[PDB]
Amino acid sequence: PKPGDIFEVELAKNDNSLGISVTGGVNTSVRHGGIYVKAVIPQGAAESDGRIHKGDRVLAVNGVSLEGATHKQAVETLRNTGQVVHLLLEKGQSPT
Repeated sequence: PKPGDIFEVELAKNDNSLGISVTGGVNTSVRHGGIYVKAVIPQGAAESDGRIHKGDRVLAVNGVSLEGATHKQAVETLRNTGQVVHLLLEKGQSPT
């Protein structure tokens, strides 16, 4: 994977949750995804299912533009998904 690159990833629910711990807060249309996974929830489609790791960022959650989505709006959106979660993420920079 390359930096600042775009790619779609389809994952099938397992524990009734996408299995991704995202944090941040409000946004003023400054960051595309406007989100950044600080931690992971090893209890569903993450630890075992794998695929998803720390450092990435969720931008499009099933046609849900995260341009200025609120922390609660994003998270709740990550869990409130369908049988399939075809969301697009982005290789976060994370310089430090």
